[PDB]
Amino acid sequence: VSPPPPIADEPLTVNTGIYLIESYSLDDCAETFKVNAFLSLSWKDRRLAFDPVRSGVRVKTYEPEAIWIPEIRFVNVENARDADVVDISVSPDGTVQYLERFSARVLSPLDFRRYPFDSQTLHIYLIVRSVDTRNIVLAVDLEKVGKNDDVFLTGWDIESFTAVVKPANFALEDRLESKLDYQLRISRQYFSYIPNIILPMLFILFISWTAFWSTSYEANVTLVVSTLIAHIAFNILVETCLPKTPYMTYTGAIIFMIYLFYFVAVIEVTVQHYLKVESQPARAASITRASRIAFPVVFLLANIILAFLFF
Amino acid sequence: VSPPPPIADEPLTVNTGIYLIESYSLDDCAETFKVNAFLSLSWKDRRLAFDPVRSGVRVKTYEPEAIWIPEIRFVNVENARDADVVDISVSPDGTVQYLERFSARVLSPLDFRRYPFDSQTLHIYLIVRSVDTRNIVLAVDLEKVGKNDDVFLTGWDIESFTAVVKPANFALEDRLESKLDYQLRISRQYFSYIPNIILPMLFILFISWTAFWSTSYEANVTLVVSTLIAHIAFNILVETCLPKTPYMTYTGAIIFMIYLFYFVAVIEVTVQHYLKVESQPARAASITRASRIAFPVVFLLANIILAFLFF
Amino acid sequence: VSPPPPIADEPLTVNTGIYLIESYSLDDCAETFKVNAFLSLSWKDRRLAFDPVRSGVRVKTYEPEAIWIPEIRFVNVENARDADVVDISVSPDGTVQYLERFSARVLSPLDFRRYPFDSQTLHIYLIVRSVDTRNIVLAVDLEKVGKNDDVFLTGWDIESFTAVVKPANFALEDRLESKLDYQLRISRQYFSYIPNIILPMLFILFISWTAFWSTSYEANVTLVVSTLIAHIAFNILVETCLPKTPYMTYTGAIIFMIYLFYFVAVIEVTVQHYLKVESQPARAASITRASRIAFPVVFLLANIILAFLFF
Amino acid sequence: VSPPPPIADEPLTVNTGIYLIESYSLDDCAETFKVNAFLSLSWKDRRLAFDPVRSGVRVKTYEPEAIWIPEIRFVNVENARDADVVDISVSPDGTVQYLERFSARVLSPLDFRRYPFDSQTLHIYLIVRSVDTRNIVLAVDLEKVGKNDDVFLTGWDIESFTAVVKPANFALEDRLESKLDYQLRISRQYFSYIPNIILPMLFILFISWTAFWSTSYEANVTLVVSTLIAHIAFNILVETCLPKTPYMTYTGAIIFMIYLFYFVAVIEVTVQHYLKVESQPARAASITRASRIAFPVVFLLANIILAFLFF
Amino acid sequence: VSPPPPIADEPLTVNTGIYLIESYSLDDCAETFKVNAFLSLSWKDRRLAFDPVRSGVRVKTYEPEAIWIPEIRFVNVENARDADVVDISVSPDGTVQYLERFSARVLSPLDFRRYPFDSQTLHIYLIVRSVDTRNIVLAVDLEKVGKNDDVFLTGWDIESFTAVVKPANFALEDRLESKLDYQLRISRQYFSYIPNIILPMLFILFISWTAFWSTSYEANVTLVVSTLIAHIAFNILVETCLPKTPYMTYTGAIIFMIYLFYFVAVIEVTVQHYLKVESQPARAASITRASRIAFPVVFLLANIILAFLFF
Repeated sequence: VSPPPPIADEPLTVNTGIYLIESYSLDDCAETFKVNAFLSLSWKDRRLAFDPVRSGVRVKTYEPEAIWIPEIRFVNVENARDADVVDISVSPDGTVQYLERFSARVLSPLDFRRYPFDSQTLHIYLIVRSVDTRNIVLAVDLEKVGKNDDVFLTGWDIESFTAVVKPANFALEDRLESKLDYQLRISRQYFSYIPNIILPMLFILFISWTAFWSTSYEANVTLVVSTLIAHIAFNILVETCLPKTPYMTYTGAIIFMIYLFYFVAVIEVTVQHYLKVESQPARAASITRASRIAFPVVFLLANIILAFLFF
Repeated sequence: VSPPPPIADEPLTVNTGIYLIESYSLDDCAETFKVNAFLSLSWKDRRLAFDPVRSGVRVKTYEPEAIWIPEIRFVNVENARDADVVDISVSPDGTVQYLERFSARVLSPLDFRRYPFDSQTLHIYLIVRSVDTRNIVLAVDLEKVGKNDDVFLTGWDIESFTAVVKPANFALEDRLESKLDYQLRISRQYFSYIPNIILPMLFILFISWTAFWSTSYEANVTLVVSTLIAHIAFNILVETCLPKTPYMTYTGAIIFMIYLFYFVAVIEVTVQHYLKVESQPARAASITRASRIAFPVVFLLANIILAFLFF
Repeated sequence: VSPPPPIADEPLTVNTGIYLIESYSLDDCAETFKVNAFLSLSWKDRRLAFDPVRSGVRVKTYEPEAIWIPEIRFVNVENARDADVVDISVSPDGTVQYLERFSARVLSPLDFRRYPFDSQTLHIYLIVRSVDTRNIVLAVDLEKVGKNDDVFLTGWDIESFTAVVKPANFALEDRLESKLDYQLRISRQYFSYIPNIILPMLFILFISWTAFWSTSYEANVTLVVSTLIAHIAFNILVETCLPKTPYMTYTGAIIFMIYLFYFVAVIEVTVQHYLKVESQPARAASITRASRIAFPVVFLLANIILAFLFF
Repeated sequence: VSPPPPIADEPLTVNTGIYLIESYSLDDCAETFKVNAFLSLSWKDRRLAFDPVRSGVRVKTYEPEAIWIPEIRFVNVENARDADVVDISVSPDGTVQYLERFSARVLSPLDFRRYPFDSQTLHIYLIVRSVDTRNIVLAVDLEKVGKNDDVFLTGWDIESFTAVVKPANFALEDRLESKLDYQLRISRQYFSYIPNIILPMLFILFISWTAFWSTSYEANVTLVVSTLIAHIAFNILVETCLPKTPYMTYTGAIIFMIYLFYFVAVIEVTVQHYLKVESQPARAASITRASRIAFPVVFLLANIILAFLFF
Repeated sequence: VSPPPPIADEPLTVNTGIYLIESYSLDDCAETFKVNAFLSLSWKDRRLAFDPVRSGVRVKTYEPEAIWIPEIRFVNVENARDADVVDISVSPDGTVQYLERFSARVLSPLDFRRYPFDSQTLHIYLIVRSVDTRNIVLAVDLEKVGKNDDVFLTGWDIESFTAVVKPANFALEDRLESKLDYQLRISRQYFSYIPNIILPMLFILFISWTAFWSTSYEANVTLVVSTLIAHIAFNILVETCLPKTPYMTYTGAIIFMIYLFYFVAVIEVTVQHYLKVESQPARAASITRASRIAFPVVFLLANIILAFLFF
């Protein structure tokens, strides 16, 4: 049939809950994550209320086709979720207790500015469009909101699974819509980042700095240029592990700065050679001697500045 | 039943509207984008007209099987859309208000000539094939054409979501077809393009220009050729965030020009060495001294010419 | 029900037509292409004959389950097509006019020997298996064979969409099968192939040829070997663009020849050094001087020979 | 109908059994694997009991819709399994022998710390949610738990397929849930890892150690830096064989250590040159002479330490 | 209804036949191959027998739901086949002639030890589980086993499509199962392997051998190490068209040997330099002179040993 009628003039309250069973396929590029969970729904339908000591027990079961069920959808899913109704139970008062198991690919924007020290809030937005007969409003039953303890996303610490109790009620295409924000909080657990990305990248840069204890222009050109190639090769090696964002990231700023340093090291190597060749070895020597301290110090300072700007 | 009959001899007007809920998976290579939206349909079916007084209730709800619904399809979709009828509402005059939520992978050609300063117009073409009994014509209800504020496509600014009100009515396979052009305007927001692509690429090129302050042929060969390798290695690194195109792009033209510059720098390095070896060091020195200014100037000029040609 | 009965002993003619709505996902590696088109079918089933006067209607509309429809399949599809019956129209003589919109991934062999100056004929084979009751034969209604003007395949010029009118009638597993060849002719458009693949590849090779104006064995080893690395790096860069083939392609023959040239250039560099070292500088000088003309000339000649062999 | 009623107040026991037909698509990155297996279910339903003599038959076959079947689901699947009921058989007492063939993509966490000498325990968790009328409990029929001998996962030795007989009975969303742990034990068989990964990687490192029999700073810089590039290039080559891991792996630790060794070799090469240049050739020579033994010994020592820490 | 009853105590014989329409998507990594074929089935069901005279025909057509059909499955498929019943024909004696068109992704292990001179036998295992009423046994109708002449797998010669007539009858989960082995024989046709992989790889190795006509340690270090980089770069280039295998392949053995040769060439270059430096130029010269013949000879010999050892 159609929606339940109101006692007075009130909207229908659909008590919702989401219990996370599985979390997988967090795609950093697509900004999507796959979820496998329970969706619990509860609402009052008077037309279904019954007498207990006349019925032979206290709670009866229905098929989805037999009764009216609210049309709940998710806002930020790519395709409609794959759902399987687990159970429908009517208490004597007429309260319906719906339960389904669903899997869905959820689109939630990600902010990689602080990579690999970034935290994310993954959203699952529940929605219900009000009907002509009556208005439908979503609510949160906190007893029904949780997550399985072994829920995992490799590379992340799963912080919390909560819901913003107060729904976002608004008008859309001339009709009322009640929205619910379910939040999955995750923070990045990237340990190997140091021995995998930073450390070998810094060793290559440090090798270039040995050109400050050499006067051989040929040896210096080989040091600075070949390390620059090794650095680029190393990025090609590590690119897989990085964000690929249209905005500047923290790790990306360090990498950019390392490119600047190779350029400055070339200028020095070039300058030192020109001065030597132009019979000014005292200046060439003082510049090289300064560079030995200037390069690490300016590097360390600029990194402190960067860290400060990002955090 | 079959389509509603005409009052006179007029075609049936189906008032359409698309409201963008989500936009995702813009594939630059496939020239496709995924969309999750509402499709609203409106027409008049006199056969469904009712007396609100005798019926008591002012709007009646129907199941898709119960009434006639026009067969609306999308022209530029890979497979048929995944749709879910949200609501069907009938008013006393026989006005039908249809609403469905659909997801679809839309094929729309992209023009990368101005990358990364390119703008795109994504198309969603609505179509209806006329029946034997009467002709069907599409129309645009602008109240029903919009987009959710949260609608995002990482790397792009979502400009507008509009529809070309005037349908494209034409004959096909001996029947009338009424087409509607819905347009999603996007412009690229690639800030990080400068520190990610251009700047490190220019530093490598600038390093090869240091061969103009050196007389060592061995050091110069290492500078020019090793930077050329570094440049190629760098492009392999950035390959991913450059579009694969059968036509010349703006970024592609800069990159091609940088390859030409490495070739010219080799010629110079070669020429300077030959002259020195052929006991003409005055010419060798004047060419190298000129190159120091010629190379940056000719580069800067050619880039101005390129920018002008593309914009 | 079962198939329509013959007036005499004649086969049933199914008039077919394919109208290309869209063409996408041409996979050069898989030798597959995706298509979205109309399939029109027309046959006479007298059992459906009606009196327009008695029925009140001039044309009767049926559901696919209501009437007999020939089992048309495609030979060269990955999985069965995704079809959506648009319309079934019966005229009083019993002529059925069927129309469906379908999407399918078609397997059609590709010949890359002339890449990037290759043209392809993409096939879509329609088939019908005859029944015991009567033989079924396919036919082409040319009024119903076409393609939308907007039909595109990035990197190709869509030449024509035609059908070989004469069906291929043959026996298979003790029954008659009537086959139809629909052909989509495409020719490659790769304007950017010259500035993207050939030109930078030729510049690298030309850099190696500068070793013919040098006597420094160390500088020459660096020129030849570093260019060889740059060439390999460049090919890894263009890998994607080139097709992966178990046969020799035109572009592939050029690339192979460029590898041979690097080897010959090494031999020269090696020979010139040995002669100089073995106190024969007059020969070393004459070989190097010859190489300056020999290398470009032999290269240009071998390319003319290759072009001739392939075209 | 609804669930079978209890004789007393006992829960319903569903005897389960999974027989592995095929194992494929072990995705090291996704931490998923695909499975094709039989799912056997057994329970007693008194309502189905029959006298074989009066009925004439020893066994009765039913359609899934005809009888009550428990709702068994898998916990750690991406989407619901693709199942096909093979057979349903009832014995005179009301015992039901259910059998289905299913395929499913299973999510099971993987531990790469000991790669390539790692072993994995793959989990397939069976679950049943209890109903209002009676509690449902899962059990293991070991006669029905097995695997086809042909079962393979390229690169692994399939050790065992077993089930933890004792179910995990617990409460969830106000109802009892009975869980079963099916375990597939696999151990990696990567022999080709030595000639494919380690040996060529060690040869490159050993080439860098030849700088200890050279006094040419230019030759030494080329040896150390060019091998460092070759090492990075080699890792890019083998990157596909190694997994993306947020934790340090054994192979990962060796690779990190090899990066440290290239850095130390640079320091030595740099130190030896500075001492020579600073007119201390006796120290330079003694350091280089020590390095010849120090480098292999410290390397061999640190690898023994690493192996010990990981095993 | 249920299965046909036996005349005497015999099992039911299901005559099978597979006719290959299309072969595509041979995935060397997944060890899977996609196939599009006809599956013909034939068995006797007396319940369906008729006198052609009284019943009004010779043969009659049934719907799959109307009659009993044996449950034939494939053992080595990832998911259940996509099948479409083409025809069901019952002859006067009750001989059922079933025909369906199916597509399936078939898992068949591959042996890359002889790559690219390998041959493969692709298996399609047909199976039937016996019922309580009677045992079911599979048989091969050779008239119904074939393949379309157009059947292709790019890079392979399709040798034969046959079936091992004698089924594999065995017990599983307390019931009889009858298995059939259908074999697709393919042999690799990788012509372009020589100019694409071997030849450029050998040229790089040969370039390293020029260090045997040089006394310049700096030039030699550049030759050996830069070619080693070029070799690795070339392997990254050919990575794609080489088997990723947990076992040693023929090509893999050649490639490993090439890595060993670069290491030995380094030792020589190192030895020759040390002897020269340690005032023993006569030995240095004799070693270098020997290596000129030793290297090609030992290489050519080891390749003959390998070839032999593998074929």
